[PDB]
Amino acid sequence: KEVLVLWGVHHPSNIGDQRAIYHTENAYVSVVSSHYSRRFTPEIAKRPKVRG
Amino acid sequence: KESSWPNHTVTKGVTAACSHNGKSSFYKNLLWLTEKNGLYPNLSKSYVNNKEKEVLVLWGVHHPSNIGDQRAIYHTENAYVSVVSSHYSRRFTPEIAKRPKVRGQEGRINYYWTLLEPGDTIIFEANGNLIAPWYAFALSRGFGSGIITSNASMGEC
Ligand SMILES: *[C@@H]1O[C@H](CO)[C@@H](O)[C@H](O)[C@H]1NC(C)=O
Ligand SMILES: *[C@@H]1O[C@H](CO)[C@@H](O)[C@H](O)[C@H]1NC(C)=O
Ligand SMILES: *[C@@H]1O[C@H](CO)[C@@H](O)[C@H](O)[C@H]1NC(C)=O
Repeated sequence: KEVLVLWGVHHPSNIGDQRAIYHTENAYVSVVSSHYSRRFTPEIAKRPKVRG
Repeated sequence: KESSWPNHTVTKGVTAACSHNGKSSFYKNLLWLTEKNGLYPNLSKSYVNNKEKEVLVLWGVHHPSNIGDQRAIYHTENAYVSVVSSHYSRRFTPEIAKRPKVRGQEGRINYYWTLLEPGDTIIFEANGNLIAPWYAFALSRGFGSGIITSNASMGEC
């Protein structure tokens, strides 16, 4: 049968959090299949709070 | 214009492609910022909507034709522009390439817009290449209106 797959990518607010949680500055996420291909890079910025 | 950018010059962003009355000029709802005293420091600007209406905001990003102009105007090589709000987020990077002239110009400017809901805030951050907003619009909605295409004259009817 067809299978539905879901995932996510995290974008932190400051570089200190990025370094504290992932110990890297230039991270990437790659997801590929037979007819699907994509690459993601996080973006660090200060944003208005939504749910805090 | 005269109180928002203490650092950066606001009086030199004119071009011959937008000339008016034989002199170089620019758009009247947008502002072209440039280096002051040989520096282009980072900027940060926020606006909170308190007009109880939707606000239409417009900005732009500049793409020069060679690295010499980029270095001479912004004193940087890897610039970025970030625009965020409660439900909007985007990042822009300039691209340097040689292009056919259109109105005598080999560079480009890309134009972007968004709608801001009442009580919301919008933040701009930039390393360079930013054409900042100057004027915005608070919109009122209605019924029975549209845009038509015609060459008929106006009458007293
Ligand atoms: C402009 O430069 C001054 C340095 O005297 C600095 O204090 C100020 O914060 C700068 N402007 C902005 C909007 O940060
Ligand atoms: C301007 O932005 C850069 C990029 O993060 C930063 O390293 C620099 O410290 C900023 N300027 C000042 C005066 O802090
Ligand atoms: C207006 O446009 C129509 C078709 O677009 C044309 O037939 C007509 O001649 C035009 N009128 C004038 C006054 O130019």
